[PDB]
Amino acid sequence: GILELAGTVGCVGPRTPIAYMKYGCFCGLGGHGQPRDAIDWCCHGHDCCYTRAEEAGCSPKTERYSWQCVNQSVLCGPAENKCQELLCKCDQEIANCLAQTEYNLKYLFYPQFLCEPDSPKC
Ligand SMILES: NC(=O)c1cc2ccc(OC(F)(F)F)cc2n1-c1cccc(CCC(=O)O)c1
Ligand SMILES: [Ca+2]
Repeated sequence: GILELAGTVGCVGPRTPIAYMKYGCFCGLGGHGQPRDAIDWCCHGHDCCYTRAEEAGCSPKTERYSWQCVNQSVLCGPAENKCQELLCKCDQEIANCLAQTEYNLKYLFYPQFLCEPDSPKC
């Protein structure tokens, strides 16, 4: 869920998970357009992962799961079902992705009107 998303992102990376609440075209609720930068690509990937999770019959925004932060790395589990596994994998992946990026302050609170209606495929 959102709680774990914030936690996992905070665990791995160097910045507040708040830094991704409204960034570029994809970091934040929904998203469309051409990704602005590396961070935005990570969020596009993550949106795709959550879509796949929803298609698999999971609730990515709400479902709780267990995980651990060890040496600024996410370890997933124990998992009670496939949805918990899938969601942790999505969040672990975005956390890892974002940790390897440089932050571009200019894309924080980027205007949605600059984001094109069409997006790269998942
Ligand atoms: N892939 C993303 O957009 C995304 C990346 C990210 C990173 C940290 C984060 O931490 C926070 F919650 F503290 F900001 C939140 C993050 N989001 C996010 C924000 C709102 C909704 C959704 C659901 C997915 C969606 O509808 O697009 C994801
Ligand atoms: Ca998004």
